[PDB]
Amino acid sequence: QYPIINFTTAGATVQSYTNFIRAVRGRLTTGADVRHEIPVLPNRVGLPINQRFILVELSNHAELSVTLALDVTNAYVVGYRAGNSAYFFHPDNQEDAEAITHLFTDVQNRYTFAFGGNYDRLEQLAGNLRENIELGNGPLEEAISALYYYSTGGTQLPTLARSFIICIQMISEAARFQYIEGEMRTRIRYNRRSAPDPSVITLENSWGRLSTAIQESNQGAFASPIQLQRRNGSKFSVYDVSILIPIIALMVYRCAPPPS
Repeated sequence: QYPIINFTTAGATVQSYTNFIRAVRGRLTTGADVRHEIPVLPNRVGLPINQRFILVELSNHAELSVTLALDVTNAYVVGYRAGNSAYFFHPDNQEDAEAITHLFTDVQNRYTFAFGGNYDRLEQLAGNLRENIELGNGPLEEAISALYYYSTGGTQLPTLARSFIICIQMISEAARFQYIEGEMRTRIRYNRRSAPDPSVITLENSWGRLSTAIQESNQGAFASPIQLQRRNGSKFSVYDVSILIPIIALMVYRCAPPPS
């Protein structure tokens, strides 16, 4: 059975959220693969199906619960269960399609969305870009309700798409980036909902590239600089793993580390 991590928005605090994200990271990877002080997610190649997923059960003040399924290789939300229905994003390949047949096997009604779960698609469906979708404990509380009521016709697709966008950033992106975890902690601390600024958005967009640049680096030095953005939207270059150590918490596996 896949590991389950519980979080509730009901009376959520900085500490309870911090505990949650730490637990997610702990279940996503062993931490045995660390490169320049940054842990790496397990290699997809040869990973047994019995170790492929973790479950995040989200509860809210409305006394509703949903369970998200996360792929350990990339922290992607691949689908969710609410009551006796489960929904999965359109799989990218045959391996992923087979993999999701091992999730929520006890549930009565299982569906595959005809759309994928990437931001590009979800933003199109939501009718809003990430830059205009508010994040925080309130948005998450509401997202849990929206996911819960989808199967019974209580949630329009743009609201569902928006709700996924909220969950993905507050769970998966926070797990990937200490910086994004910090941004969410701030929102929770002051109970103030706000859309993510360019520093958050550019990190999310660059996670794959940053992971590769770090893993392919010459002793930490990037061959090609990566452009990120500050909070005010101004651009700066990253040349080295060093400045990313306090920013990135998990990388996607790209290759084996070079000889030590």
